[PDB]
Amino acid sequence: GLLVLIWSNDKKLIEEARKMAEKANLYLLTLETDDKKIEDILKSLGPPVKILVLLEDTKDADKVKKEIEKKARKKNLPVRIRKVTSPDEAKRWIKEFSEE
Repeated sequence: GLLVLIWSNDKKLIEEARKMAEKANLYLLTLETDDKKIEDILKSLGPPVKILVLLEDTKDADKVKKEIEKKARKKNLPVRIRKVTSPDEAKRWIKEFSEE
């Protein structure tokens, strides 16, 4: 049970992560609507799902980091956040979590 979340408004980061996660039969979401989209999909995974989050260091990123981790504790879901800007690094972190 591995879920991927990413909030970086880059054209290539988002697109690259989609393909790589899809390759390992994962699901990734951009952070805009959390409660409705994320819970629906994560509930479809089945077992206790571990969430791998990519948060690029942007101005707003601190509020999203806040909301993610607050909801992480609230919804008792294992979440690991990495601040990365790189399509290659993204592909790595995703795939290293895909092998669980």
